[PDB]
Amino acid sequence: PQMGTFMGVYLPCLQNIFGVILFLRLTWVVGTAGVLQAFAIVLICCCCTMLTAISMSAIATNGVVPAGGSYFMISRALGPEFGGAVGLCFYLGTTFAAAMYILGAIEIFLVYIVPRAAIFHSDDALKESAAMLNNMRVYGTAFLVLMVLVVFIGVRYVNKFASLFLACVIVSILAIYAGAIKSSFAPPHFPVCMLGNRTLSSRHIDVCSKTKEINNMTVPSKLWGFFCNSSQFFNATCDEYFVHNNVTSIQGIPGLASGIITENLWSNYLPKGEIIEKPSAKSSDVLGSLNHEYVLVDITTSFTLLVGIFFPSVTGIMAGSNRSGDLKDAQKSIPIGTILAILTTSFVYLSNVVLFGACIEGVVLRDKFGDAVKGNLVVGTLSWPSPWVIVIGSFFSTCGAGLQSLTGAPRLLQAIAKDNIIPFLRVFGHSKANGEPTWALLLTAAIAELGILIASLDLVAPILSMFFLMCYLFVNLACALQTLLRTPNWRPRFRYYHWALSFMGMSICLALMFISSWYYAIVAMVIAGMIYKYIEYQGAEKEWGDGIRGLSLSAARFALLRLEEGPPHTKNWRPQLLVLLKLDEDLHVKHPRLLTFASQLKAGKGLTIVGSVIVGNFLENYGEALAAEQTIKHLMEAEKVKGFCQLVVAAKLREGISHLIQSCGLGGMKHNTVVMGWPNGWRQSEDARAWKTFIGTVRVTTAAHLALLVAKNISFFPSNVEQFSEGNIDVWWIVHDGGMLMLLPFLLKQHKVWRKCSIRIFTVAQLEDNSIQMKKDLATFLYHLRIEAEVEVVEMHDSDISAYTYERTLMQSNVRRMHTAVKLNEVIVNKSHEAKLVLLNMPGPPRNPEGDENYMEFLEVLTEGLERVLLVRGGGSEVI
Amino acid sequence: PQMGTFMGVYLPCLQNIFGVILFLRLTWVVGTAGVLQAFAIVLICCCCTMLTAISMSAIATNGVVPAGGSYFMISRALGPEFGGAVGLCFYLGTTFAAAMYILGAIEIFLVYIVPRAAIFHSDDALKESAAMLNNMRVYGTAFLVLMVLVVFIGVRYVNKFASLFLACVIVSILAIYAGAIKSSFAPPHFPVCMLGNRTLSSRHIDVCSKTKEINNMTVPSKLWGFFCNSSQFFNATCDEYFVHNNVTSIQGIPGLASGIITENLWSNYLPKGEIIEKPSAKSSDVLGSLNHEYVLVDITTSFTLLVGIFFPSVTGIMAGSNRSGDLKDAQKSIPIGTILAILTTSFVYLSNVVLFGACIEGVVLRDKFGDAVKGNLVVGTLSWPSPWVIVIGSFFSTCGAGLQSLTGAPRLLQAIAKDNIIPFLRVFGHSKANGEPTWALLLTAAIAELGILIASLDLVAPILSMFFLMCYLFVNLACALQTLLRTPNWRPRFRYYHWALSFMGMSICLALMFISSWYYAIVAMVIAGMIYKYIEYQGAEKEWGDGIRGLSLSAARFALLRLEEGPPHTKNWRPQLLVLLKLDEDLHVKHPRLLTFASQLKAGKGLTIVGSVIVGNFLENYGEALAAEQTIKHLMEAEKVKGFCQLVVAAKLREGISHLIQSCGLGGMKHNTVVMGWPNGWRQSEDARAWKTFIGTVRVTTAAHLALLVAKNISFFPSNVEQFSEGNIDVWWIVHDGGMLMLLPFLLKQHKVWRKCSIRIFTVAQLEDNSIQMKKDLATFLYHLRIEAEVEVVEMHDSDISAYTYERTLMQSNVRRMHTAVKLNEVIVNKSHEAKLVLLNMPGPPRNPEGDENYMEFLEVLTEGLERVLLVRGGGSEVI
Ligand SMILES: *[C@@H]1O[C@H](CO)[C@@H](O)[C@H](O)[C@H]1NC(C)=O
Ligand SMILES: *[C@@H]1O[C@H](CO)[C@@H](O)[C@H](O)[C@H]1NC(C)=O
Ligand SMILES: *[C@@H]1O[C@H](CO)[C@@H](O)[C@H](O)[C@H]1NC(C)=O
Ligand SMILES: *[C@@H]1O[C@H](CO)[C@@H](O)[C@H](O)[C@H]1NC(C)=O
Repeated sequence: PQMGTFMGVYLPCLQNIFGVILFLRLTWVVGTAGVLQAFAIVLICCCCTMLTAISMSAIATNGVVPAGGSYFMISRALGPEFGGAVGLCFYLGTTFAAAMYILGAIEIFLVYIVPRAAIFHSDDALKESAAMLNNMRVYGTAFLVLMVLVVFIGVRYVNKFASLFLACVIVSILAIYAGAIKSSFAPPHFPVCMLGNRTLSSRHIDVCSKTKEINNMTVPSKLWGFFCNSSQFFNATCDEYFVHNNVTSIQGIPGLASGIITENLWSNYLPKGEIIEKPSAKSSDVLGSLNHEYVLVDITTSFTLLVGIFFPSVTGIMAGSNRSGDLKDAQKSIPIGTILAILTTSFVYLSNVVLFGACIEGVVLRDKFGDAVKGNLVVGTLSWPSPWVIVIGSFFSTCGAGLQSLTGAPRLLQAIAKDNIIPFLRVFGHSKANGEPTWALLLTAAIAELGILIASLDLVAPILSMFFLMCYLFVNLACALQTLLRTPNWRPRFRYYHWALSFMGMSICLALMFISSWYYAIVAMVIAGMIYKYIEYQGAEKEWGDGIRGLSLSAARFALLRLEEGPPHTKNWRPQLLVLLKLDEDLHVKHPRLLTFASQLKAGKGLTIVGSVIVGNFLENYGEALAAEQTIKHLMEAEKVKGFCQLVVAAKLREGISHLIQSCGLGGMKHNTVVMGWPNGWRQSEDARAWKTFIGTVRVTTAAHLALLVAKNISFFPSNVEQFSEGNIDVWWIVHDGGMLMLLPFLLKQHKVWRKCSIRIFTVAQLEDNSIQMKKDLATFLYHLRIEAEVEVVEMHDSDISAYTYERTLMQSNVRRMHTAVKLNEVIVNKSHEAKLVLLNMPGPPRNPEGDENYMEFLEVLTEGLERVLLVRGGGSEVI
Repeated sequence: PQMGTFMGVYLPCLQNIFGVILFLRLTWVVGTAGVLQAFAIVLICCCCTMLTAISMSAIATNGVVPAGGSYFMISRALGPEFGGAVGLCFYLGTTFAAAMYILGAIEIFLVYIVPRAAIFHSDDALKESAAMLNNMRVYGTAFLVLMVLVVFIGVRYVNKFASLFLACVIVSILAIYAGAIKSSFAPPHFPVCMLGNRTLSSRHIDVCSKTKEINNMTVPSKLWGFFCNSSQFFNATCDEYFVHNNVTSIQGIPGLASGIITENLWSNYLPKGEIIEKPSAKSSDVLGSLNHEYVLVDITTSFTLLVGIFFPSVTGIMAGSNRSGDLKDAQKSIPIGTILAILTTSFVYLSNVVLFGACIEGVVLRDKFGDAVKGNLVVGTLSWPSPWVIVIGSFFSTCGAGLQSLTGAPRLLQAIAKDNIIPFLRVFGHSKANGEPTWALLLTAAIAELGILIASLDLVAPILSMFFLMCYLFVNLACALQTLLRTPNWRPRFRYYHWALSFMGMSICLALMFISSWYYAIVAMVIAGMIYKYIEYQGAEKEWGDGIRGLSLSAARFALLRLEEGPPHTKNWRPQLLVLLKLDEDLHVKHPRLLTFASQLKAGKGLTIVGSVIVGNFLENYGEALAAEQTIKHLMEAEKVKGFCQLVVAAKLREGISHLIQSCGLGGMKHNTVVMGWPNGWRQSEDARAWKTFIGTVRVTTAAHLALLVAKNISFFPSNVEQFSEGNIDVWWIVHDGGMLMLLPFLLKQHKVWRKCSIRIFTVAQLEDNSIQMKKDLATFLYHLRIEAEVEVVEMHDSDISAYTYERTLMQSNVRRMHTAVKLNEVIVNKSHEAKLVLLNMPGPPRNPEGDENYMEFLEVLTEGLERVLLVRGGGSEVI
């Protein structure tokens, strides 16, 4: 239950990074690329996996850190959509890792431990490619089944013997560094033999000279047998290169004392079949083609090739947090414990590339399989007790790392199958009584089987470096997006984190990807995308019922929850129309001209809600309401309205109209303003209370602080077919109106019906001077990008607007308003009679209930027979 | 006003496809790639631009076809977001097209018309690269300014002389095909001179022989001067290749009579500097390095290179619909008129590649600049009247095509600047009184300037083929997506259209892209994406006010409008919770345990609405309602509810509860079911009407056909902290219940509080036998993937459920129900006393108003002291 950072998340991490590649291909990377370009591989590979440990640390700090495995930390903190992608690529990469580790174990056993037994002997000098490949196919499968049966049965022992496998590593890594300081001031004896700039394989021949001093008869040596025709007299019919050159035996370990970095420095990339030349020896250019017993370039090499080969040496960081459920401070361990394991595995890798180039001669650094040093490991030469310490040691370490890599594949595939997120793999979840599978173990054995039929570590490693790069990409991608877009419930409370650092790791992992193999690279990213979306589809067929419509519902809810963070009043104002249509008996809209006019503002634009009310007794007329809404649905689509319908069968009219103002639009998507018709047959029989319901709407919108745009003379409104040409539009400004009265004429002219019309700004002045006040307007037109308007000032008497300045200070006398209604309308018609639309301000209604006539006869004079006029007013807005 | 298909959309299309490439590089494509691989370029280029004409035809048929230019057809029918991308790439490609056409005009004038005048003479034998390049920089700019001033001033003439430019084409294309049939049975005289497999430039030398028969003294010829040391005696110190070989003069036009396709067939790709060898001649391998007067490979060639060079020969299909506003049947023209122009331009291109290989010798087909045929155009040899007909003709045609290509760039950039969609380029919109710019013409002159500083047709053409491929990609991409995703207002009423055909064109245009130049390819697609999104951002800062929040609002509305197409009842059922909380004075929630329980079903899941009502007089207590909703907001987030709030200050309680059931959730996002508390202190003082408001909710949900889940004993509900372990959960089945009663226990166990609990299915049987009825259940558990439940049947008497079968047939006696309430509850407690939750069915309420007690004392007995029980009922659902 109680673990620590050291033995909890550091040692299982450091177990799963040091492995075969430090022993089996590292010096070959050192010798081929030189010091400098092999120095360039490791820093582009270590910093590829440092940045992922940072992005995983932000997953570590943020969240709850669920107990058990790293995958649940990856799944719960990024949504299950990425857990399908990152959880699956790390599966496939781990299955090859068990195959690559077991392939390295056969390679060292068949070369170094037992070179003698080989079931597929080379039948000729060039069968060595096929003979070695056909070894690795028929051998590792014989040891693959052994591995699977002991992870199926002896799973108790392998949990116990994990300390020895790390112990096999730790004694094997020191012995390099111990024997390294020994060769300084005391190099051991490992002679190599040379002939010309090229050299020769020293396997069978013991002593190298052109002759052989036998006690009384100096014979030509075995080299004469391996270069001339036969083993015979010292005579002709020999080579042209062996004759004109001489046999040289030099030291392959010149120690740290020599200057080697300055000479063994440059790139040595060669095509396949090239004989391993030394850059400093004497040679006679006689050009023999004599390839019997030599040393060659085994496969063709390049710089981009060695990156895809070296890269599985650094992998295994997701195994650093496999024991999260046993920790005590997991939000503090997983950043600290893992990155410090990265810093100690980069320190080893950068050291030995220097330490190999400064102590071992570069010609045997190109030598694969230790062929010039008589089947000794090139690392093992630098081992102070014995090479057998490393050879038996590095055999066990890649054995146990393969023993480790089978536990995870079987375990992980249950965790996705128990997650039930893909129904294709529901069958894999059937575990035993103790958490071991029989189907995931069948899948892991079958996928790792294909790597043995590849039968070469230098072709498995580029494929294996692909899948781990697919995970390390989508870890950095998902950490960057949720930090940039601010996906809800994502708070990375980590010190050393920034969003662009995962973005920089997102680019490098993509740069590593195409450079390896491009037609593998595209098919990797495309098969990743369609499995990603197939998660997102099957979220809908579980949660929102079924179908493809739920994905739009899910994306709707995922958007609507986002606006609940901030305030809706941050910067700007736009009208979002709630219109409401009165319905008589045999229910039809009383005035569709609003629904024309509403679309004559926000055509193909924002939130539009149509309002509607039916009176009395919801309990039976519901099917009528199902029928009445369809009338509007085929009426909104007729007049190009892309909006939403709301129909309520309330009891009383005053109740429904109050409700739809305060209860339309869920959540952050709210309507912003109300557009309403007019009680037209006003001074009539019974509708005086219905007139007061029109008054009752006004005091609602003041209390709800929502703008109101009520139309007058509604039948005389232009349809959506006809157009207008050359009619003026007037606003009538008061300083408390706001930028609606500026913005609303601008929104009108964008529609084609109100296109060819002129704008006459007829402002009402209450102050004295106009020139600064007209400058105040012309400043706004330079600000509001709508300088097409033309201004004109009027002012008569500030007592004639005592109906308005009484409200402005609040920002008989009611009879004193009614004389001033007539006097102001005389001004309006005399400058704007033939107006195709008028914009008038709607004043503040009285707080008194018997200010009903005191407000409305004042307004019916204020509509002194005008053609088209909107009475507007709004509250608390900003237009920038 | 009235145009036709022929002279309207066909001839302006056919004008803008035939151009320079048929005359200046086509034969060089024929000679280099052979017949077969040059045959492969044209079919991957013609079918690249056929499929775009189909996808443009679906834009042509669907929609209104606005008058004026192709861009408005592209913009209005795909949203303005793609019109930023497709409208801009077609601008940049057109600017280079004016530069590439004018560069070809200088090339033919400086080689073929006037070879004599050249301001930058070659100072040595290898200055020919730099001298020719420095010609094209200093010449075309002198003719660039001439082109700009006449499109600025003489724009009236160039509208008139467009018929002559097509007339320059049509007489020039026939003269190939006229002179082609002439060389069959009557080839003209165009001799070529050969020496070995290689050959020589025939510019200066007239007659070729190793000597020169002067009337009485046969001198060694000029070739002796161009191969040996000097012009001297017939002696030594000569070449080793000219001496051992001989001068051969053969025919370069062997006509259609010879078998040439069978011999001139294979690929002739050579590196730069290679001497043009004939594959069939006699040669002496003496290896001179004598490169004075020869013929060479001018630039290095490859198959992927010639595709990016040939491709601007097929471009110009967006100019096929530039005159849409003058048509009469534009929805029928633009499919028919354009594709038939594609069929007649593919017919020419495929013919001449055959006709060149079957009539002209392949060695002069590799010959650029007509150097072996004494500065004659290789096409012009096949011209029956004169080569000067083609040479003057193809000069004028690429002149007028360059004269055309300046009108569009200036015109198009206004149309985007008048669209105001990018504020960075608002300044470009300032036209003159007649639609000509001064800033777009400044931008078009400056962008085309850079191509002249490239000064080579074979480097401009790969860059020019990039931008036109960027448009032809995003045309096919946008046509495929809106057809697959079904974006609203997208109905392609075209015959010969399918969605995958634009998808196949989407792949090929992307295949053409990376193969040209990959590091140009990525930077093209990335600078396309961020300009695309920058349109989508600035839609929000104009429409939804401002900010980045409007993009989520816009994506919300774009999703909510989509569900208005189909029915919500297509396949499946899921609960979408509307919960409602009663609020007393000093307003707090009476029972938060619902809000625990609601999240104990849909945790991190779908639509959740909380319901709430305040009584009386909205006109002043609005700030309280602003305060009361914040109580719930910090209460829903406390109990892990990601849902939405609705608060109404209504008058009476019955009015508000009826309203929020029928008016919550805008549009397609509707709540599906109601969860409600219980009138707990039931038989008490005043709340009998408040009890009937609880009854009043029941008859609402029947009429609205929405499911109801009312909880009993609400204080005895487990919180979200505690857990449960080993308690049974019972449902109680009636055949008219529905799969809710099956699905609801399954939804409970997924939460961790209801995790470790058992499921006992206690069904109520009304029939006789149970074995088939239990088989009917076990069939459902095999169907519903939830076989963890365990069943048990009861049946006593069907008269004891006369309270239910009276309702089932509808799918004293009220007192006769009340005796049967006691008898059924005896069954419930005797098998399910220690139940941590009970699921009971809620029966149908009476239609009579005085069935108030007749329904509820029957139910209060039905909750005979049980711990936790939900009374559920729902109507008209499907669970699959
Ligand atoms: C090769 O080595 C021999 C020593 O046996 C020496 O005599 C001879 O000069 C050498 N040849 C060279 C250095 O070319
Ligand atoms: C060895 O010598 C040959 C000629 O003797 C030379 O051309 C070759 O480059 C040399 N090899 C090296 C320097 O690796
Ligand atoms: C080259 O041509 C001459 C004709 O002047 C002929 O005599 C000679 O044999 C030819 N050489 C060949 C075909 O190798
Ligand atoms: C011409 O002849 C040389 C040798 O005489 C030959 O190697 C070369 O391939 C020939 N050129 C061709 C066939 O194009």
